[PDB]
Amino acid sequence: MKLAPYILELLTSVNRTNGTADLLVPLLRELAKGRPVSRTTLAGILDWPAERVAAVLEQATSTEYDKDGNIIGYGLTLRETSYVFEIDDRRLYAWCALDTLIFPALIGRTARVSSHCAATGAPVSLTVSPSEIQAVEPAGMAVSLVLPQEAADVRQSFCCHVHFFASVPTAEDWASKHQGLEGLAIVSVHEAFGLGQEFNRHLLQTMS
Repeated sequence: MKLAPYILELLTSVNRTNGTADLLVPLLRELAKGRPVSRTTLAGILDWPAERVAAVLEQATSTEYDKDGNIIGYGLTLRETSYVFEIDDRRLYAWCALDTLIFPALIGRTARVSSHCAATGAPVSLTVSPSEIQAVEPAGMAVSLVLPQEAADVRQSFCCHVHFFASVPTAEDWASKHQGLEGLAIVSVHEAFGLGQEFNRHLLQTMS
């Protein structure tokens, strides 16, 4: 499957609001330490005015905060989800399957990723490094993709439809019952990883 439409709409979703791409990688690296991240901490890391950080974050409507207004989730999160993203001894989480494949290159770490098949509840796991995936269990693991939508909550529009599956046939069965999803497509986790690599490549270009 040619994945250019997915890559294209994901980059567009990140390059839509100026600065977002430039705040993403530093914030992911900081969240990776496993503690909440203050806006003030972030502003210093980026060397931005606070108002610039705030404007970008306000545009990112799915961003997760704790009781202190600290950032605790943006793709990578401290708040439990179905996608477990373990770096070092530290259990973090991701908003969706494709997140888990993308972040390790962006944060320069190897993650032990685990979840369950969205069609059958079967456990799935794999090791994701900046350059490759290993220990893919089961070997035929698949991922669902949908097309990001322009004026749409990213987590509700994209992330919550982007799952792991035990296999491509299992995933395709599931897919046939959900054709109402825009640009719904099933790919192998290898193809999804490749998609993530093209996204990351392009992202690092658009940064300043």
